[PDB]
Formats: sequence, structure tokens, C-alpha cells
Amino acid sequence: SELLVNTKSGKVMGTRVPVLSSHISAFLGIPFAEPPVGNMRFRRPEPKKPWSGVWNASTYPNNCQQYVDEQFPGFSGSEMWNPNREMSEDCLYLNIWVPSPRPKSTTVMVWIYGGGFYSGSSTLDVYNGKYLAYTEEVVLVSLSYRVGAFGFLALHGSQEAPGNVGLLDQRMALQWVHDNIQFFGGDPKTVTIFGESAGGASVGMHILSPGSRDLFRRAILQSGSPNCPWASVSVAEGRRRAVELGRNLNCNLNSDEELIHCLREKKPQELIDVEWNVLPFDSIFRFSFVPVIDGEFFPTSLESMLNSGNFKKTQILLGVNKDEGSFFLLYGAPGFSKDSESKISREDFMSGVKLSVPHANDLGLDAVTLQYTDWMDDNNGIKNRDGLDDIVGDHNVICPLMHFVNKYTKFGNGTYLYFFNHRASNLVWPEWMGVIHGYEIEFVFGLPLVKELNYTAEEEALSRRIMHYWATFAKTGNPNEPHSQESKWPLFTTKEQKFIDLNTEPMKVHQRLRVQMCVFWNQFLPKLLNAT
Amino acid sequence: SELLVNTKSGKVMGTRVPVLSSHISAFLGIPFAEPPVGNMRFRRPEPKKPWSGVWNASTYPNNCQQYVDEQFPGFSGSEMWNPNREMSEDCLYLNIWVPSPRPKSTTVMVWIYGGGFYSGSSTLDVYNGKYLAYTEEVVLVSLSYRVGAFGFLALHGSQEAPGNVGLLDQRMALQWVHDNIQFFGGDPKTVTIFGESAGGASVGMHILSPGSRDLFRRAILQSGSPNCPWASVSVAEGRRRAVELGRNLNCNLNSDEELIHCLREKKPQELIDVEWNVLPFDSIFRFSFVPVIDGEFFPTSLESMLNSGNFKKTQILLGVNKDEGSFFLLYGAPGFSKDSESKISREDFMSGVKLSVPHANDLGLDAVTLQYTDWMDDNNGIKNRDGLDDIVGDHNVICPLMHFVNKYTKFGNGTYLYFFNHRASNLVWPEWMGVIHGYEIEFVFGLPLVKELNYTAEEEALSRRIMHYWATFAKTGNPNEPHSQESKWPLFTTKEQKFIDLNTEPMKVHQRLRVQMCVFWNQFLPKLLNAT
Ligand SMILES: *[C@@H]1O[C@H](CO)[C@@H](O)[C@H](O)[C@H]1NC(C)=O
Ligand SMILES: *[C@@H]1O[C@H](CO)[C@@H](O)[C@H](O)[C@H]1NC(C)=O
Ligand SMILES: *[C@H]1O[C@H](CO)[C@@H](O)[C@H](O)[C@H]1NC(C)=O
Ligand SMILES: *[C@H]1O[C@H](CO)[C@@H](O)[C@H](O)[C@H]1NC(C)=O
Ligand SMILES: *[C@](C)(O)CCC[N+](C)(C)C
Ligand SMILES: *[C@](C)(O)CCC[N+](C)(C)C
Ligand SMILES: CC(=O)CCC[N+](C)(C)C
Ligand SMILES: CC(=O)CCC[N+](C)(C)C
Repeated sequence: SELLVNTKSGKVMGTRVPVLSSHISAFLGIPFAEPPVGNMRFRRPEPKKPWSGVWNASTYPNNCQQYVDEQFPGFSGSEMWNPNREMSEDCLYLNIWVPSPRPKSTTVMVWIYGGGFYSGSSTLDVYNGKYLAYTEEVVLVSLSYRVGAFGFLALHGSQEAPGNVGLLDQRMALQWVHDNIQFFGGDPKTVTIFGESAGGASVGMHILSPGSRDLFRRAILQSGSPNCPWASVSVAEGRRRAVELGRNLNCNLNSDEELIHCLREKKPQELIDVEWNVLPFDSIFRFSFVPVIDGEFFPTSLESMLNSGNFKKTQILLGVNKDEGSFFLLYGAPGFSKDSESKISREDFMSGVKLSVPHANDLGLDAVTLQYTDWMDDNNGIKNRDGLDDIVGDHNVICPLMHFVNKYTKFGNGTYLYFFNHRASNLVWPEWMGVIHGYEIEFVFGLPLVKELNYTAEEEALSRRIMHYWATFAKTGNPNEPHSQESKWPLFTTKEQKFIDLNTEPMKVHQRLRVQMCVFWNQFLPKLLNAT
Repeated sequence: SELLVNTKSGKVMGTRVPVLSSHISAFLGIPFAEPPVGNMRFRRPEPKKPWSGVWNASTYPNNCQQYVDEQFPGFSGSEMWNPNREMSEDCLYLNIWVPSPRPKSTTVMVWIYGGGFYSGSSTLDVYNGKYLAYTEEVVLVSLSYRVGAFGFLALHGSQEAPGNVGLLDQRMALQWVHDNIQFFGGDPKTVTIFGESAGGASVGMHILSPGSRDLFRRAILQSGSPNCPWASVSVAEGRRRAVELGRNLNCNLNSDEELIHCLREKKPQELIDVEWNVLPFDSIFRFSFVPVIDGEFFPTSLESMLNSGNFKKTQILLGVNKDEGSFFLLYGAPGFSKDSESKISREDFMSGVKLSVPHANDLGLDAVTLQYTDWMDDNNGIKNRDGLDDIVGDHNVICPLMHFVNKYTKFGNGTYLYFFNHRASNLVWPEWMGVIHGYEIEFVFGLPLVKELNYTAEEEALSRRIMHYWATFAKTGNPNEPHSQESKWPLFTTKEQKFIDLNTEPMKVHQRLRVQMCVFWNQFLPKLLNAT
């Protein structure tokens, strides 16, 4: 049967799924690691023990234990990101959408969900890979990994909670795809990993980590990069947060052994209820448990690795959205609201600046304020609002990504940069948020092809154009069709530094994406805070 | 006789002068202090001893000993500023242009020449006040004062060379005008002092100095302010330069007494030949001997006086030119030339930045560079050139003046701000220099009314409009005609901060003159250099 596949771990029974008045195979909930439960909490993942009989891969697996956003109960804009299936520490599974009839050796794309390393699910509606698998004839795989303390609590030195275990879960999945994807018609030698936000940072981290490089061919990073200020913490900071988490749960803190044992006796939701109490500063776009620069998964500092070229050299495609910072300002900055235009007073602007650059002293804060304030009209509430949006977006996503792309392109084998700036006609979020963080995903996964979702024709066209760029790139290392008559997405070079806009209008090529502001965040500000 | 006037110091015989197919009286070279020669060098000025008989005031007096610009021999653009009469330490004289027939009590305007406190002459062609006196029916007076070491060598504590004696020369002249101007038909109670550059800084310094406040009614400052970074030095810095000047002339440096005696035995040109060797840094727009914050002429720091309102409260009219920095870049910055377009490479830009902000450390220099560099086109030689022009102009003239105006307007009784941006059609300097420092003077003195100078009709109109603004202001404290039908120059207020452009087009009102850049120079940069 086409829905039956035998793998090195055992046999799995898929399920026929309808997609755009057609059908393809879907293998949901395939286990790739032993359930990281009990004394295994915080530990490195163990490979899933082979099973006898047939594994029922007809329905989505559980979602990992995580904080659930209840900021707007019933609101689809926020709940579409929440876990849509029961939560459980037993959540290490992956999903595969296979074209019908089953291919023999077609391109493979592996999706790594974002969510600040504190949340995320591979089962979300917006991540359904049947449209991309069907439309582009690729084997679409979506993995899962532990988030929150469960996947990133870090007590470097200890082996019961070394940290980065969530990254290792991802690797374990990539390893499984490498070893078994062939049986589903996929080519293990043409696997492209791609993810957004923390998933984008994850992708970059696998490009950097020696132990992950050989498990994939190419990479796509969407609004995320390994060097993002929120993507990692030092060994010391990780430890401090783990201890503080223990302090929040009335744990014995005499030793890592005692601390870890206590955290392991606590129920999932217990750790999640106090998770946000460990942050060092009052800030936005900062998450408690994230990857740690341990000297193992990451040999040395990310910056020294990028400088020295200590990373996988291949082709990459990446980009950002126009309004990367609007999302987090709405959730934490004073003066922002979901149902108002959120015009920001100068007082709230100042408060917002301090929340956005937590590690900054007075001089630094002044530097930022000056850089983003129009002193000819400093009380303009819209300019203040949009100003904060740019600060949060430039500081947390765009500039870090631009630093990464410029450093990688030095040793890489081909770079393709994009700037996504189209606002969905059916977006349910307020207009002031613009082209929101993560809203390019629905176009990447082909949602605009489903008439019932109420997208416009032009948007359906953009989605198809994007899906084909991603798929053609994964397959060839170039998003463009060899001898095509359509506009060519130029290669990003150290010299020209070209990129394209991704919207519904005819393609346009630009250069030096956000160069002015990124010189400030990547070169000047760091130097200032360090000198002072 | 109309050309004969008896004053408290004695009688003076003027000379009838033709002006625009007409005539007025001119009293040139009237002494107002004893010749500061011999053992009087570096000393405070002594009032001129009354004389018997008639003093021949028919020809211009000598010019004070000063450095002479020979950078472009034969070139009128530079030589029009050089002394046009024999130099001599015996140079303390003033000139008066009196309307004919002699008025009884008309408005008086006193001109204070600029020249960085190291040069200047009251006899220059561009300073001839016959056009302004004739056209506006005002008594025009132009004083003179010692420049260079002669007027500003400062060894605070000593009474033989206390410093600021050049400022006291100006005051002595103002005192003479106060006591005798009435005999020439002038009203001692309606005297407006005005000057450009160092003359503008001088005007502001008399507004600040308790001992000068009562000697005038109003003030006009052209491209100069008391707080300009080049307008003054500390007691310590002044002393260091005096000692260094002595060191350059092989002087005994065992004591102020010995040092001063030596400097006094040296011939004028001897001190002038080594004058520029005392500057502390490699820099442009910096002069060796300038006013000193002594605790006498200036009670406390200029900034504390401005903050506390410790200054004469009256009405003031002031402004700047569009390209204030081009002049000094041509003379000292690498890459600039008089006969080329002076397109600046990035290397020369960097060199130029360091010459413009001498007191800046690396971080500061980076701050400036970032503030004035277009990172989307950083190799554009024209942008680099014009960028340096703005830096030198903003840092040395505009921003200091904006700080002064905003501080004064707080306690003052009326402020009128202008932005002069018209480039003379007959300017002999290269086009890249734009609206050069000091080229608004010829319009202030009415040169465009002399057909032979080859100005355009529109320019003659602007000159008349400017002359009338200045004269109406000196007379009433408001540049506008009471019930006039012409455009009204709005009053500058703390709230609105309005100003006007001064050119040949119809008047336009703007607000926040150069606010963005001045926030950087007046607030941010100072804070940065101080924190680091
Ligand atoms: C990529 O690598 C191939 C072979 O190593 C080389 O021929 C090609 O020039 C490279 N292309 C880029 C964009 O560096
Ligand atoms: C100037 O002073 C007069 C009298 O002291 C006062 O009536 C007037 O309001 C003042 N004007 C300004 C511009 O401050
Ligand atoms: C898989 O189990 C059986 C087939 O063995 C199938 O009927 C069922 O729907 C699947 N799982 C569920 C939804 O219980
Ligand atoms: C002033 O002196 C006489 C009048 O006493 C006059 O002829 C002469 O021209 C004036 N000074 C000069 C130029 O010698
Ligand atoms: C990224 C910080 O990991 C942000 C995740 C955003 N969503 C939209 C995917 C949840
Ligand atoms: C000011 C520094 O004192 C510059 C004087 C410029 N001129 C044009 C009047 C000589
Ligand atoms: C970005 C986030 O959704 C942060 C959510 C807000 N808390 C930190 C308060 C839970
Ligand atoms: C502004 C000046 O004219 C400076 C002149 C140049 N030297 C300092 C070298 C004499």
C-alpha cells in the first residue's frame, strides 16, 4: 500500500489527505526519540527504540509543554499560534507530507517552528505542508522539539541538564530524516531545513554546530538568525536562570544534583507558571530558556565562528518582514493596544526604548532615541509608534540577520536575500502592526490557494511565486528557474549586496538592506556600550 | 562747519564723502584710547588723553598688527579681508559715517569686525558704512580692537597681560560712543552693536559681561555667538599658550614678569610668525589667542551665566549662513582646493572629521561620522565634501548659535532669527563653497547698490530689504515696519521657534533651525565625550 512504509525504526501507516481537489499521503506523529519523560527531563534525547508491528501515523501528535498565550481569548490572530493539540512532555514526533504517487528521490524540506524557544507546535494549521508538498512536488517534513525549561534549562557542567537539549531534539529529527526519508521517496542528499524566528535562529545554529552540518544540504532562515540578541545566553546567565527557576519553586539549591531532582518532581505547568520570573531585566523580545554557548554544540562564541568561517558552507535563502517589532510591543510596551491606533506619547516612547534595549545604559538609550526621533515633530504619536516598531524590529531581527548574512556570504556558496513587505488583505490584527512578524509563513505554506480563507488573486499568485522560489532553491540552490522568462532574484554578494522585495507588485531589486540603521546597531552602539 | 565736531576729547574735522550720487559726512580715524604700545603691550587700554587743536579725521587709521592671509596672492576673495592699510600696534581708532545734514538724535549702529580674534580691520571696503548710513539714516560707527597675542595673550593673575584686553578695547570704544556720539547727531540711548563671526561672538560677550551691558541698547549677531567652541579658552589653556609662545621666541620662562618682558621686546611680526605654533591640536576653525574665562570680564562659565540669565536682557537679531564651514576646510582640510570641485574621498572625510572635532576621542569621531554619512552611498565625493562642510559649520557656528538663542530667548525681550542662504551672483570663490562664511556682510553694508560691483537687481533688492531690517530693528527692537504691507519676520519664541530665510525669493517662515543636528552637537555628543 502507498500509505504503508517500512523504515529502519519500524513500519508506519499513513493516511490519504485531500489537497486542492486532489490527494497526497500524510504520515503524522512518527516518533523519532524516546519520550523525554521522568528522569529524562532536561536530558539529551535518546533515539526511539525500534517497534514491532505497524505504527499508526494517521493523526497529529501531542504538542510539547509550553506557555499558552491567553492575551486575547477567542482571537484567531493569537490563538492560531497556540498549541492545537494536547500538551505533553511526550512530544518528540515529526510529520511527513508525501506526494502521490510516492516519488523515488525528490527534494526534501524540513520545517522548524519558531516561538521564541518557549513555545511552538508542528501541528498548527498555518504549518500544514500538504499545499507545498502537492504544489511543488517535495517531501515536506515538520519536526518538533522541547521548548521552555524542558528544552533549554542550562546548568553547564551537569549532564542531567546540560542545556541545548531542544536543539539536540531537532538534530535527532534531522538524523532520522537522513536515515529514513529515502523510504518515503525523499532524497537524503537534498534536504533543506527552514524555519521562522526561533526556527530561523535554529536553522542558523545547525549551520554553525559541527555536529549538525552533515545532516542537511541547504538552509532557509525567515526573520531569525543565530546571533539574535534573544536567541542565546552565556553559561553563567543560563545557570543563574535555572537557579532562579528553582528558587521560584522552593527548591533545594545546594547543588545541581539537588536542584535538578526538584525540578524533575514538579509537574509541567508548575515550571511554566513561573517561567517568566527569571528574566534579568524588564524587557520585551527576551525569553527565559534559550540555547546556551556551551563550548560543545557551539565550539566558541558565535561571533568568532562567523569571523573564522567555522560553519557549514553551502547556499542559503533568508529575509525579514517590514514590521518585525510590532508584535512584541503590543504584548509588553505601554501605550500599545490591539483595538486602538496605539499612537505613542513621548513618555511611552522613552519607556518603550528602555524595554527594547534592556542591556543599555543612559548614553546608549540616548543614542537610540536620537537615532529614531524626528526632532522637527517629536510629539507625532504615529512617528513615535512606528519609531518603536523599527527599533524593536531592527535590534532584534533585521540588523542581527544582516550581520549574519554579510558574515556568511564571505565564506558561503550562494546567498539570496528578501524583504517581505505585503500585508495580507485578510489580516485580523490592527493596521498599525503592518507586516507582522511571522505573517509571511502563510504565503510560504500556500494558504492563499485555499479560496475559503478569503485571500485575493494577487495574493494567491505571490504565494505560488514564493512557494516555487523556496522549492526551487531547496532543489537547486537557486530560487530562479534556469532558463526562465520571469524576473531574476539576483544573488546577494559582498560587493553589490542586492535583495528583492516580496510583495504583489512586480519585482524590484535594491541594495544595502537597512544599512544606515544596522551600522548603528551592529557597529556603533555595541562600541558605545562597551566603551562606557 | 558740518565737518567740524567738538567732543569731550577734543575737536575733529571730518570729510565730505560721495555716496550714491549724493553726500554724507565721514569722520575716519578718531582715537579712543592711548596707543597700546611699548610697555603697554598686552595691557588694558587707557582712555585717549584729550587733545588741543583739531584732529584730522579725513583718512582711515592704521590696522592692528595681525597675521596676513597670503594663501592666494592677488585673489580678491581672500585679500578683501586682509588689512588694506599699514599695520601698527597704534591702531585703536574708530570711524563714523554721519548723514547730511547732521541729524540731532538718530539711531546709532556700531560695527565689530570678525576675523577669529587673530585678524580683522575696520577699514575694509566691504565694511564701508556710507551706504547704510545714507540709505537708512543712521549714524554708523565701526570700532577696532587688538587681535592676536597683542589683544588676547592671557596670563591670568598678572596685571601686565591679564587677557581679554582686546575685548576691553571694544568696550572703551563703546564707552566713547556713549559719551560722544550725541555730538555727531547720534542717540546714545539707541545704540545697536553688531558684528560677524568673532565680531558676532564679541557682541554676545558684551551682552554677558556686566561691565559692558550698560554701554548699548540692542544687539545683532551674525554667524557668531559667545559660546562658540573657538571663541574662548580656560585660564589654564590661555596660560599654556602664552608660555608656549614664549618658548617659540626663546624667552625666559621663570615667571610671568620675565615672560612678559621678553614678549614685549619682540617686534610685532616676530610674535605673528610663530602664533599658530601654540594650538594644542591639529585642527581647523581654532585660533591661538582668544577671550579667556577669567572670572572678571566673565563672572562665571558662559554656560552657567546663560542658564541663570546672568546677562543683559534686551532684543536681539541674529542668524547664520547656509555653508558656514566651507571656508576653513579650504584652508586646512586635505582634499579641498580652490580651483577644483573638491570631491572628498572617504579617507579624506575621516581625516577631515578628526580636524573638525579635535577634542574628540574615537567613539566621538565615530558618532560624528555616523551622523553625517549616507551608508547607501558613502563613496559619493560630493556628499562627503558637503558632509564635512555641514560638520564644520554645525559644530562651530550654527549649533552653538542655536544653543545661545534658545537660552537667551528664555530671559530676553525679543528674538529675531534668520537663515541667510543666497549665493552672490558675482562670488569669486568656487561653487562648492556655497553661501560662504561672511558673505552676507556685503548685503548688510549695501554693496549691491553700487552698479559697478555687478550684482543683480534682485540682489540689490535683498540688500535694501536686509539693510532696512537691521536699521529698523536697531531703532525699534523689531525689524518689521509697524503697519506695513510686506511680509512679517515673526518673533522667535521658545514655543514656536520660528525663523526666516534671507534670500531673493519671497519670504518663507520655518521652525526649529537645524534642530536634528544641533540636538546631536548640543546634547548628545557632549554627553558622550564626558561619559567616556
Ligand atoms: C559555489 O561553489 C562552486 C563549486 O565549489 C563554485 O564553482 C561556484 O563558483 C560557487 N558559487 C558561489 C556563489 O560562490
Ligand atoms: C518686552 O518687555 C516689555 C516691557 O518690559 C513687555 O511689555 C513685553 O511683553 C516684552 N516682550 C517680549 C518679546 O518679551
Ligand atoms: C489509527 O488506528 C486505526 C487504524 O489502525 C484508525 O481507524 C484510527 O482512526 C487511527 N487513529 C485514531 C484516530 O484513533
Ligand atoms: C588732513 O590734513 C589736511 C587738512 O588739515 C588735509 O589737506 C589732508 O588731506 C588730510 N590728511 C592727509 C591725507 O594728509
Ligand atoms: C520567534 C521569536 O521565535 C517569534 C515566533 C513568532 N510566531 C509568530 C511564529 C509565533
Ligand atoms: C570669524 C571666525 O571671526 C571668521 C571671520 C571671517 N571673515 C570672513 C570676516 C574674515
Ligand atoms: C512575546 C510574548 O508573547 C511575551 C508574552 C508576555 N509575558 C511575558 C508576560 C507572558
Ligand atoms: C582660518 C585660517 O585662515 C587659518 C589659516 C591657516 N594657518 C593656520 C595655517 C595660518
